[PDB]
Amino acid sequence: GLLQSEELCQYILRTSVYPREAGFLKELREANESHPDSYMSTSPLAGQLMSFVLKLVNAKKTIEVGVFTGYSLLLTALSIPDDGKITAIDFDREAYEIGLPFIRKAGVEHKINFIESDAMLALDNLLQGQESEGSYDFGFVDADKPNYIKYHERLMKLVKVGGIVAYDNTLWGGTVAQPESEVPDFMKENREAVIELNKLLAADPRIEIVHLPLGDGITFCRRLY
Amino acid sequence: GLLQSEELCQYILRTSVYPREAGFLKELREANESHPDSYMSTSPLAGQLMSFVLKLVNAKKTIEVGVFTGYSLLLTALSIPDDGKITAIDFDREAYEIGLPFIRKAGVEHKINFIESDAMLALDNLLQGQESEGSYDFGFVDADKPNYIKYHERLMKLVKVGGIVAYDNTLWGGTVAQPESEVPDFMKENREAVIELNKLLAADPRIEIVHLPLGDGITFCRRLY
Ligand SMILES: Nc1ncnc2c1ncn2[C@@H]1O[C@H](CSCC[C@H](N)C(=O)O)[C@@H](O)[C@H]1O
Ligand SMILES: Nc1ncnc2c1ncn2[C@@H]1O[C@H](CSCC[C@H](N)C(=O)O)[C@@H](O)[C@H]1O
Ligand SMILES: [Ca+2]
Ligand SMILES: [Ca+2]
Ligand SMILES: [Ca+2]
Repeated sequence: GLLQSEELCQYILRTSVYPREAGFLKELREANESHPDSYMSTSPLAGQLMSFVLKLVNAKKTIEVGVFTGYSLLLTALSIPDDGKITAIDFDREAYEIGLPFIRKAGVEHKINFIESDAMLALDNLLQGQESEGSYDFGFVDADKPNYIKYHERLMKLVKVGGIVAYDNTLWGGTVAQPESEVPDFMKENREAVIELNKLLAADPRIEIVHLPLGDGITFCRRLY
Repeated sequence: GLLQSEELCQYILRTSVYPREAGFLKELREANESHPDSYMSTSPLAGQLMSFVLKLVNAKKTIEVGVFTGYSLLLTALSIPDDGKITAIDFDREAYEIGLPFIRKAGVEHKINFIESDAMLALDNLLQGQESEGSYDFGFVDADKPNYIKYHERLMKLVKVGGIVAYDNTLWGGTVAQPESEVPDFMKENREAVIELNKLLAADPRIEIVHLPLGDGITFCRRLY
């Protein structure tokens, strides 16, 4: 992982994360384990900060791009009020169906609008008309990393001024800091994409940011205008 | 408690932290280098999250326990509105005086009430105030680690419902996750103090928490009732 030791990571999770993690999330996280790409599920530690932030801002309307088996989606639904509404976009319905049973048992399916679609199409479609633009309290971008910069353009219209946009995987295995020659071939494409995204966000005068080493790296942005 | 490599840490600092850090904070950081215990100055990355949270909640009235040469104090002062008011407590005025010229250059001394006192004494005097309870938006506890549990008792009374209390050094050099036999003698007292503090915060029904590996570990709490 990103910390000095796996033991340190496990200490944080056991001490402060797992005891406060909803039972349904645990259940989903366990179901997820049987998936061949289980590693894609959102870090429970990153999730804990997402929850904290959602509650701090009393987020009610949110959007998630990249749902997979549903851990961040369920965490978000559990964090927001009973009347909260989430727009959840992914082109993989099969993966969503792995976490859906836990979303149902948790009593929060009513909060979720799952949109099975290419993400760019879905986001641009939402930006037609007036009911979506500037309406979201919080956005989570966790889909295909080479498209993050393009998603940022849309999220910065979808999320209201003063709202939050978070990007996952912004340290990409630590590889973004390493000399390129040390990096396995399979990691290079997203390494490049994430480096470019990080530079963009750090420079963007339209946001305040915090780039955190939680899970695989997560960056929270507040929209200034 | 830190990251897998110095390279990764320096990447985050240079890419996302230092370019957005206030000039006067850098100045203070440089002055701090001359103090024999300079290592006690707050991590700029933890600071960047502190600023983010402070702005997110529109904190105006804050309290800091453990000032040293002033990095977190100045960061807080720059984060809150012009009419913001900070109660800043430390028994070492000499260290405060190292940061004070930068606080003055920044034009924020007027926000700060520096109390040169034992921390528990200052907090208990504050609490004799008939209207002190629930008056603070944000507290930062960064003094002597064996007293963190007692400080929490006080901070839970001083900070408003929905307010935030943060504790620094909640991973104590990573030692909290190591068997005691692998830890230097001089680190053992605070290792145990922080282990117990973390257990207390994790189990406290009055708060929601997030325990983060930024700097030496920082835990943010939100008071629920
Ligand atoms: N162009 C695209 N449009 C929509 N979804 C996409 C996409 N490219 C990749 N994805 C989706 O992005 C997801 C990345 S993994 C998302 C992880 C999820 N947040 C969790 O907590 O489990 C995958 O489910 C994948 O199907
Ligand atoms: N019992 C006590 N009462 C008041 N201050 C105390 C104390 N024990 C330790 N301290 C103070 O706690 C501080 C810890 S270091 C504080 C670091 C500071 N937040 C920064 O960013 O620079 C020291 O300055 C020390 O003098
Ligand atoms: Ca992810
Ligand atoms: Ca002096
Ligand atoms: Ca400290």
